[PDB]
Amino acid sequence: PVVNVADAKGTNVNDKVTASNFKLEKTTFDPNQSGNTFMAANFTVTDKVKSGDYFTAKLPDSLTGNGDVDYSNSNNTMPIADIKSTNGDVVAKATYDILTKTYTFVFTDYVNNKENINGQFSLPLFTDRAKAPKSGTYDANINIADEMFNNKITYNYSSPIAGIDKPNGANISSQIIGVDTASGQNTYKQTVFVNPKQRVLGNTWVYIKGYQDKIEESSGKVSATDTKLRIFEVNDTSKLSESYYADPNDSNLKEVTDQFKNRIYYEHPNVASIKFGDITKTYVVLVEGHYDNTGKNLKTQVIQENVDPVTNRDYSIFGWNNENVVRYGGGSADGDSAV
Amino acid sequence: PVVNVADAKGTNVNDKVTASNFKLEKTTFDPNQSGNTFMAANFTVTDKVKSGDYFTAKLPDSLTGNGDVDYSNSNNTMPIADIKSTNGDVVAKATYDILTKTYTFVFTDYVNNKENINGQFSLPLFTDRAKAPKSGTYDANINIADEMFNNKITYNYSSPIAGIDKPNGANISSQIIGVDTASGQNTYKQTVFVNPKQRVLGNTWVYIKGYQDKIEESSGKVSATDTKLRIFEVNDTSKLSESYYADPNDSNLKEVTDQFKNRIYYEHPNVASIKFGDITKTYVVLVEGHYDNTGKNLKTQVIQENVDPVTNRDYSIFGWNNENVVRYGGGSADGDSAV
Ligand SMILES: [Mg+2]
Ligand SMILES: [Mg+2]
Ligand SMILES: [Mg+2]
Ligand SMILES: [Mg+2]
Repeated sequence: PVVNVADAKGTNVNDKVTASNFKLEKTTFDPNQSGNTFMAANFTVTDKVKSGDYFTAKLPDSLTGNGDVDYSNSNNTMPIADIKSTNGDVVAKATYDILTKTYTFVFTDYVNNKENINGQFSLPLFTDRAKAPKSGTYDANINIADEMFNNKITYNYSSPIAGIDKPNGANISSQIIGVDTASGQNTYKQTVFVNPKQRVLGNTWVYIKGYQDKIEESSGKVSATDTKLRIFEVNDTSKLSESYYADPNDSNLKEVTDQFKNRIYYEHPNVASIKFGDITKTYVVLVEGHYDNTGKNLKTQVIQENVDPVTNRDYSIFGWNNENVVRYGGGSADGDSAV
Repeated sequence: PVVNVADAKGTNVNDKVTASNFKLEKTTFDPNQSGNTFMAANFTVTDKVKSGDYFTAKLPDSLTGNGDVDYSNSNNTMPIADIKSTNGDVVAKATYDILTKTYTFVFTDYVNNKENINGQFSLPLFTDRAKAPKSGTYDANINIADEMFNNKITYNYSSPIAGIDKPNGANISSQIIGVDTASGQNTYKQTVFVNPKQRVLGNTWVYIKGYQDKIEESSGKVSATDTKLRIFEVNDTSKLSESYYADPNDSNLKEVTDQFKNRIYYEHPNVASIKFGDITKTYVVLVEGHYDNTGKNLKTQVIQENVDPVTNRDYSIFGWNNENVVRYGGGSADGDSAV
């Protein structure tokens, strides 16, 4: 069904581009607390190039260019600030391919009959919650125009394992690891860890709220129509990530969603209630919800409540907050050509 | 020397654009603690327009589109995310004029033979530290395509008047109210309030550091060549702004910079030392410095130290931190046309 694709286009000119003066803002941070970094580099075009010629930058397993901003509803492509000339003309158009973690800078006409083309650029960088699942240090070697710039980044993820300091106190945690702020659909992906302490909890209930204290302060929309939940039993809690990334097809997870057919209730506005009952294992709840158009930050709160299995007393409750900005500067407009 | 200018261009088409569904993220915040807001609106083109036609948005006295990001070294013009089509083509180019607090959206060719052009856009909004000097509520009425959208914003500026809780304890405050992250010059504007408590301080010294604890953690560059200081005596401290905006030509300020010819020392790396001596009035120090290219956040720390005028004892010292991000995604490149 056709032939080669290797982005042939106006041909790759990484062989005519030299990156230098590579800098990283910081090499240690906590992605669970808005922690992220930045990169900057200089680049000079060593030979004559044309409009349509392009050079690239590739990210290693440990990094992503989009972070918690989901672009799956945008062809899995992330728009990037272009490199501009003093006049303001675009010297090159920038785009980030989520799948190949590759940045593509395509030169415009400005490059036609020009020499000594020299400049610089900086880009935001984040953790790859899926490939850097645990806290620790990773190689973060970056490739710019077929040149390597070695780095080492340390991720100190705030631990997902948290709760009341009591032998069998309530304990739950969460993190919104995906927010679509560009497509217009306004979706978000959130991972919830119920009982990551692996304690024995009686008559436990979990609440996933689309707000924290004031419903009007959050854009979150949690309802039977706006929210989709999938529940999994964790076999080995220590194999559970600290970045909250959780693949529904993970072998360490046993999906028990069906068993919860009638254990999920939408009793109160913007609140999904889950009846877990007596449990001893850790559970993962994969949330796929939406937020409104008020532009308010997406604020969520997960609560876990329970009593002692044996005495049905010794009540305990624990809560965890989440908050992601939904802001997406710019605008969108579309019209139809006249008949 | 010529004629009219009123941005004639491809003519103003505000008369063919209707804004609606106006929303403000929040109406109350603290600009001294990263407090700012956002606006969003829908817009439809009511008549046929061409490439080059443009509509505008005007901000009231209480707001600015740039905030603490200085654009004076960029023709006092602020680049703004364009309005894109599904295809990704630019429906309109956006630009913000700092001077006239006006946003100009210029339609491209995409608009030529099109109808039902409909869309939306959102923009960051900040306080006008100069026109909303004091904490309180102001009218924040915004004009979009010759249509008004009334608002009321309340600014709770963290008070500049702070220091040791002692009849004559050290007391100082500051705020970086201007950072140039686009031109390449890397300048910053910081206002310092020395003794805003109007206490009587003996043998007082003030230190303006371009870092906080670790010199390597900040991009700040404070030195005889990188820093320029102007010192003013405050006549009525209550007339002093809470947003830290301080015009050197303000009537409430008496410049005593010359008198400090030999009272300013650069003894320690990244630290400017000022010998005030015995003082009772409040002083304003206008700082014009630079930061390096490490991309590190601009972190500063101002310290005030003193003893009791009468006993030359009862030592006191107070410090104040500042921190602004220097990050400016994107890139710059320039070449020369070949001979
Ligand atoms: Mg190369
Ligand atoms: Mg257990
Ligand atoms: Mg109009
Ligand atoms: Mg006094």
